[PDB]
This record gives sequence, C-alpha cells and structure tokens, in this order.
Amino acid sequence: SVGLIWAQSTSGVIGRDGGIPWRLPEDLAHFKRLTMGHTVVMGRRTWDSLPAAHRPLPGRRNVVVTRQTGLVAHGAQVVGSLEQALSPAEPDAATWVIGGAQIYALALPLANRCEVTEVDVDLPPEDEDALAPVLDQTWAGTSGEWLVSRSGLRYRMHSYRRL
Ligand SMILES: NC(=O)c1ccc[n+]([C@@H]2O[C@H](COP(=O)([O-])OP(=O)(O)OC[C@H]3O[C@@H](n4cnc5c(N)ncnc54)[C@H](OP(=O)(O)O)[C@@H]3O)[C@@H](O)[C@H]2O)c1
Ligand SMILES: COc1cccc(-c2nc(N)nc(N)c2OCCCOc2ccccc2CCC(=O)O)c1
Repeated sequence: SVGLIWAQSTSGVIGRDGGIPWRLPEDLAHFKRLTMGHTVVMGRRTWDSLPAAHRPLPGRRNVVVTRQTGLVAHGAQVVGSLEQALSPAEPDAATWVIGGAQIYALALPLANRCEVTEVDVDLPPEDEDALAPVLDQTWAGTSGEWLVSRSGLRYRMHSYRRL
C-alpha cells in the first residue's frame, strides 16, 4: 500500500535551493520512525538532496526514479519510472513516496494515504521552489494539535486517507 509523506510550510513550500528551507527535528524524527524498515521512493533530485550521512537513508530500501539509464546511486535501487518503483520484484508491506514535488504529483493518484507535516514558517514562495501537492475532495484527513518545536517553529501532523 502506497503512501506519501512530506513536510510543507503553510504557504505550500517543500523545497528551495536543493534542500528544505527550515529546520524541524521533531519532523525528521517523525519521518525516520514512519519509514524505518520500509521502502522509500524518491525522485533523483531528492536523492541528490540527501546529506551524506543520509544517502542512502539507513534501514530503508531506497528506490530512486530517474530517466538517466546509467545513473550511479550507491546504496539505492535505480528505476526508470514511478510505476516501476511501485512494482518491485520483492514486495514491501509499506511503500512511502518521500518526494520531491515532481514525484508527488505522479504518485498522488496511486496513493491511499498521505502523512503531512504543516510548518508555521513564513515562506512566501520563490520562483524555483518545490511546492506541495494539493489534496482534492477524494482525500479526507485528521489533524493533530498545533505543537511547538524545541527549535521554536509551530507545526502539526495531518493524516489523510483516500475516501
Ligand atoms: N519537505 C519535504 O517533505 C521534502 C521532501 C523531499 C524533497 N524535498 C525537497 O524538494 C526538492 C526536490 O524535489 P523536485 O520536485 O525538485 O525533484 P524530485 O521530484 O525529487 O526529482 C525529480 C527527478 O525525478 C525524475 N523524474 C521525474 N519524473 C519522472 C518520470 N516520469 N520518469 C522518470 N523519472 C522521472 C527526474 O530525474 P532525472 O532528472 O535524473 O531524469 C527528475 O529530474 C528539494 O528541494 C528537496 O530538498 C522536500
Ligand atoms: C527540514 O525538514 C526535513 C528534514 C528531513 C526530512 C524531512 C521530511 N519530512 C517529512 N515529513 N517527509 C519527508 N518526505 C521528508 O523528507 C525526507 C527526505 C529528506 O530527508 C532528509 C533531509 C535532510 C536531512 C535528513 C534527511 C533524512 C533523515 C533520515 O530519515 O535518515 C523534512
């Protein structure tokens, strides 16, 4: 079963300048805990954004989507489409699409769950930003309480499931 997991600002930004334009350790820990032991599917640009001690993401089957047939991605499985990523030779009980914006758009129609972190950070979008997908009426969700990070940002977790 396919789920998406992402963190966004309220304005809908998920990425900027090849990374994520805020710091939120509670959300990184949330991501690690939900995905550990499972398959994580990502676009090539998100693979390229992973810091060194996280490339590959440890304890998870990393699957990278690219059109570059000869791509070198040590510690990851390279595939040529999202549909390939979602058709493993070796099934996983849980597969998480972990970004980026390009892959979320392709995966959202194939998914039954989205785990969304909302970050109250003032981030008016900039021209090159990666932006969150939008959930339409086929999705319904529940929201956690607004929390404050030890780092100071307000945030909260939403869980959406396909109707
Ligand atoms: N906040 C969050 O939750 C979160 C999560 C993940 C990433 N991010 C951020 O988001 C940004 C990256 O996202 P992005 O949207 O720029 O890139 P992306 O979706 O991670 O990667 C795009 C790449 O995927 C490949 N691709 C796309 N469509 C394809 C298709 N139909 N078939 C085959 N390959 C395909 C292409 O790779 P090739 O060019 O190699 O062909 C393309 O360049 C970064 O800023 C990262 O930090 C944020
Ligand atoms: C600054 O915000 C961050 C930092 C790290 C991960 C995330 C994140 N969060 C949610 N909810 N879904 C996601 N899809 C997501 O990206 C996952 C891909 C990016 O992973 C990063 C990025 C920087 C640093 C570390 C990691 C992975 C850490 C790990 O698990 O071992 C957000």
